[PDB]
Amino acid sequence: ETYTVKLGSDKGLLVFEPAKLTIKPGDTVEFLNNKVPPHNVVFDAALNPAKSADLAKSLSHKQLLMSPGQSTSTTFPADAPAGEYTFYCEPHRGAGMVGKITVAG
Ligand SMILES: [Cu+2]
Repeated sequence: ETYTVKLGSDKGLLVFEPAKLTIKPGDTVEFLNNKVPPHNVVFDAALNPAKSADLAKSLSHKQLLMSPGQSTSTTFPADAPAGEYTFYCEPHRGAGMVGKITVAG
């Protein structure tokens, strides 16, 4: 169900809460900006079950999470080869802004 993955945690912490998410075969996920902007999430160009790009960046979304309290509940299809995908926050590298969804059942 649209579970919320916030981009940062308490007063400072700039991580993915949660980070490793096993959802359903075609569930809904929520992306909320918590700290230091802006956050765009691109998917597994390199790390996905059927090593493709085409679809990977057709799942990942770029909505420049920049305003303090920006939550975008989004949904996936029911095929998404039921594996551990990987979404990273474009301008925030080093500072662990990366997450994984398992579209399994
Ligand atoms: Cu970020």
